[PDB]
Amino acid sequence: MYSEQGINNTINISTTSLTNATQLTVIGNNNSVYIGNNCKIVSSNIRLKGNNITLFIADDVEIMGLVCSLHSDCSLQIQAKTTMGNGEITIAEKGKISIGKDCMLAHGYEIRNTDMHPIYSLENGERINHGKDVIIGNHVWLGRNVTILKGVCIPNNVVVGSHTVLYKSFKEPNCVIAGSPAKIVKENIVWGRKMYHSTMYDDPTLNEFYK
Amino acid sequence: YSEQGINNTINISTTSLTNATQLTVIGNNNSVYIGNNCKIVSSNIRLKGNNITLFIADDVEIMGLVCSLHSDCSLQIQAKTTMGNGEITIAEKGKISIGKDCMLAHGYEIRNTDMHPIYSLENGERINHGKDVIIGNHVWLGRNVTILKGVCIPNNVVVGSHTVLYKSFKEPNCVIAGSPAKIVKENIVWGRKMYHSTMYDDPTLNEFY
Amino acid sequence: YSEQGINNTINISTTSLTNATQLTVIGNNNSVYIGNNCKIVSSNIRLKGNNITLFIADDVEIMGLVCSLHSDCSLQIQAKTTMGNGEITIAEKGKISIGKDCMLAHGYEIRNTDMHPIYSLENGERINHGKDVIIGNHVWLGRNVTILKGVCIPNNVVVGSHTVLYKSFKEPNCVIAGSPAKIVKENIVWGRKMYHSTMYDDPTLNEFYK
Ligand SMILES: CC(=O)CSCCNC(=O)CCNC(=O)[C@H](O)C(C)(C)COP(=O)(O)OP(=O)(O)OC[C@H]1O[C@@H](n2cnc3c(N)ncnc32)[C@H](O)[C@@H]1OP(=O)(O)O
Ligand SMILES: CC(=O)CSCCNC(=O)CCNC(=O)[C@H](O)C(C)(C)COP(=O)(O)OP(=O)(O)OC[C@H]1O[C@@H](n2cnc3c(N)ncnc32)[C@H](O)[C@@H]1OP(=O)(O)O
Repeated sequence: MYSEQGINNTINISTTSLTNATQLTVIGNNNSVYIGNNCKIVSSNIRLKGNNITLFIADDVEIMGLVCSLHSDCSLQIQAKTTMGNGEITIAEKGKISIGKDCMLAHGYEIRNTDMHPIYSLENGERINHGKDVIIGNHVWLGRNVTILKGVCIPNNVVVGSHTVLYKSFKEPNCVIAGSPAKIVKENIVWGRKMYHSTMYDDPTLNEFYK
Repeated sequence: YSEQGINNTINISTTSLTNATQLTVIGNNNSVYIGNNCKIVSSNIRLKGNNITLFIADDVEIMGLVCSLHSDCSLQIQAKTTMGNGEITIAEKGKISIGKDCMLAHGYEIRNTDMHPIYSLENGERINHGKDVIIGNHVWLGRNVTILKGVCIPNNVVVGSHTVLYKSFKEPNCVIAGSPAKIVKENIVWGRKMYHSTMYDDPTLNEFY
Repeated sequence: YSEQGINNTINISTTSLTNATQLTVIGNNNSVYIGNNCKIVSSNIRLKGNNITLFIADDVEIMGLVCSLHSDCSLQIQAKTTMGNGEITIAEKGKISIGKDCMLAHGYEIRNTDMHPIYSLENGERINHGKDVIIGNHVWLGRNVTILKGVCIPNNVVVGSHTVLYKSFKEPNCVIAGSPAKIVKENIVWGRKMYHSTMYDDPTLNEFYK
């Protein structure tokens, strides 16, 4: 459920979705929220402060303790079957963040498309750190306390090591990324949710990654 | 504290304090042991499964620990150890042991497991099995230190603020820091009290020299 | 506030807000000054000992600071500096200073002390004595930055998110980030307002270029 103030906000949250202990605050005009079926979005605080903002959460998404701040003309899209523990998402500068299907974001994530303040080059006075969209691909696992900064695109089927800060995009899927700066530390892997399988062949969710 | 199951044994001696702490035990044939003169406050401790062993020796002070133990796991914290806020997770039937007279600053994360599997595409095998963590006697973890699976810390070691350990170390009496974690100083001993000018003023340090 | 001891002085301007902030001073000869138009809110500030100094100039905004000062220590924060949630600890009779118009994001941990001694086996002597921290003018600390003892930060520097500083830098007008912390960008100046087109549009930045 939610607290909505302004003109022509559209909030459509499926009746099959649970929103226990969550604060959804929409302050402004022409904002739109869609939450799909069989979601569990609990103990969160989602704030849309501005105009023309979009939040889209697909089916079967489970979120616990997300603190999310969206400003005018920004967009957050989270695709189906993604799960997220406690963390923070911040979108400004009329930008966007997208998180793919069947991602797994462990406690302590911080994801942002913006530094929130300008840096200028002394060579010409011009701003050099404009906001840039973040794209997290399908089936990405962010370990604990991962930080994803502006402009970063993460390929499909990637694991990001605990405590890693990503400043730059990667192109290689099926790898583990860790260190500073962040780099590929292992290639040719696939991760899964349940650790009771002899091999990957026992997890029917993984077939697409190896077939 | 909250118990659902049979043949669970819980001995929390008095002389020891558990103010504002939640203990939940779901399962059977589990054992919780907290020694004398311990301080276990504002913590949330969960045991779920069977034949789990939680052992906290005498003279232990823990404030704000979140601890999760799964079936057939064991956590052992030896005497004199002090701990601030942090997290310990044990799974995959493994164990974590923390030696005597350790000093763990706020922010610690200790676990023997990733909680999820990573397989090789090359042979389909899981490659990140859980492994025991052994933290030696008289270890100081600075703020926000992360100790991951399979790591063994020698006796009398300082780990620098915000360091993450992925690998074991063999050298005692050292300071460890950086990324990757590295020995950055050798032949030291730490103590708890700044007012002790020299290691000779601190009777607790006799054994390390 | 709560104050115990003799010759303790506490001057908090009438024009400053201290909502939800607890201030505790225990000892003798301690001095607290908070200047005009400050907002020092939801903070926990403790002075315990003798001859301690807390100086916070005009137009400083602080939210969620946990600050601990021991005997003969001093903390000085100059005008127009803003600080989110964080921790500052000063012991061993040392000093921390934060210059004018700094911007510290939530999560800072700043200390001049390790709080616990490390001794050399060779001679039994303590070898991690506390050292003073100096953060220059117009320093921006990104989220969750840690500044350890002895560190001096030059004027007009940005420190990147989750960076740990364990040693001093001398280059101004740069961005420092990574582990180990290093200069990753030179010849810059940061400002507060994303709405501005260029550095020239922000009159507070005039003193840093030309
Ligand atoms: C209950 C409690 O446990 C409360 S205590 C928590 C509050 N205190 C802390 O977390 C302690 C903060 N201090 C530190 O982490 C210190 O680095 C510790 C671990 C205490 C060690 O201090 P010291 O023995 O004084 O050595 P320190 O100068 O820090 O570093 C030794 C070398 O290791 C380097 N180093 C330190 N941190 C580094 C890093 N992060 N990356 C790379 N190098 C690093 C230093 O630059 C130095 O190099 P050199 O001088 O030999 O060329
Ligand atoms: C203070 C307040 O009141 C509120 S602020 C709190 C919210 N905002 C934040 O925490 C800011 C988050 N942003 C950052 O940390 C950014 O990195 C900052 C520090 C702002 C810098 O932004 P920019 O000037 O755009 O730097 P950027 O180009 O991304 O720097 C990348 C360069 O420096 C490297 N780099 C950046 N961070 C790095 C890192 N951690 N490790 C290694 N390299 C790093 C990049 O790989 C790249 O190198 P190259 O391309 O020159 O070879």
